[PDB]
Amino acid sequence: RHMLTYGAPFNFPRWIDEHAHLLKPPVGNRQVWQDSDFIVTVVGGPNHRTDYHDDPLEEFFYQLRGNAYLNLWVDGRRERADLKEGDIFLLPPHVRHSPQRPEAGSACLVIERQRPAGMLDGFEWYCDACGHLVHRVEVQLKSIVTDLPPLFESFYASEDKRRCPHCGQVHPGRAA
Amino acid sequence: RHMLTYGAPFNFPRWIDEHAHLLKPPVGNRQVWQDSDFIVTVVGGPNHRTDYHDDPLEEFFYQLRGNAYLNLWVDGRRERADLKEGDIFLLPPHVRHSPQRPEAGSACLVIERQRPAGMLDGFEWYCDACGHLVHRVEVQLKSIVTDLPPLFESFYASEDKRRCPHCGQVHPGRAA
Ligand SMILES: Nc1c(O)cccc1C(=O)O
Ligand SMILES: Nc1c(O)cccc1C(=O)O
Ligand SMILES: [Fe+2]
Ligand SMILES: [Fe+2]
Ligand SMILES: [Fe+3]
Ligand SMILES: [Fe+3]
Ligand SMILES: [O]
Ligand SMILES: [O]
Repeated sequence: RHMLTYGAPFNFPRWIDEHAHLLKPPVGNRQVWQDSDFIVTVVGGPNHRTDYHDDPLEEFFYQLRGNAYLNLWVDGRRERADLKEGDIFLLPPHVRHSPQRPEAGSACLVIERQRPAGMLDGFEWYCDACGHLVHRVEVQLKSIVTDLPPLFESFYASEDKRRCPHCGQVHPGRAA
Repeated sequence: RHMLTYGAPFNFPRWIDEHAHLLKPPVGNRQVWQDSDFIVTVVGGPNHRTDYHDDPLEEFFYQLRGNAYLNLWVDGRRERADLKEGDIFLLPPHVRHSPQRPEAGSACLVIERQRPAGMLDGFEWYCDACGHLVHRVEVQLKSIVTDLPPLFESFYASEDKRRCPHCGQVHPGRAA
């Protein structure tokens, strides 16, 4: 039996309202419950990003407020999947995805799983000129909010990491 | 890389509207995507039930439409956790819970995980007179919609299974 480790139910719209100032730059996402198997986050905007995420497990999306879209690699081709207000979406493992969240006040429920030891997440960048993989970092992810920054920053700070090994074009880095 | 196995995003309110006739007796719940790790269901009403679920993994709740409540066993005592319209809630593993969904047209998003082989779900009934455990079935759950019925029915059909081993009171069975 036992204890309601994660607290009682609570009103989600009110919660999103009250954390609105973190669903903006420079924070943008916010985890609901700590130390749980289900990683439950609300992601706001605006945030554009240049990395593609390779998640070894599924990701559930429910775009509660406003609109966003996912840049994908599907079947070897760049595709866009729109997250219009009201949309839900389940992403299979390892589909590369780059969330674009251009609207302020937007809010997306994203649910993922804690990765077991040895199951790594990948973060990738691709050449705008030729489309080859430019750089990949693999990470044992412990914090969907926190392990990402230093990894993006070390890509941004390194012309070496950003240099396409197929055509030599140096990826632009922080912004597309 | 690869394929959007689960299809493209789609409008969730419209989906719930169109499956409304299954979010009623005798169906009541409806799984969104098949053969996925995340088991994503919408549960409507009315449905009252007498069993407590012992889930070996977490359960996420988002009560989108209308109100419901969870009869719980918390710290050895009967407790009620209300799922008011708008509430989200994360249930820890093995907290015994009996969802009560009295409103027609209600709709709750419930997300769970596929149980790995050997990780069993329990379904339990407790004596209204003395509170002792009356009957427990453990099951390797493959279908959150479908493995439950025959299990509830075999409890309902058996005075033996329904007989409290502490005080001899025969549990009422189908309805409280
Ligand atoms: N999909 C995301 C992820 O895995 C981590 C952080 C944010 C997102 C997102 O949808 O923006
Ligand atoms: N929590 C539930 C479960 O695990 C299975 C089916 C339905 C529910 C519910 O919330 O009603
Ligand atoms: Fe290139
Ligand atoms: Fe009893
Ligand atoms: Fe991701
Ligand atoms: Fe349950
Ligand atoms: O992501
Ligand atoms: O449940």
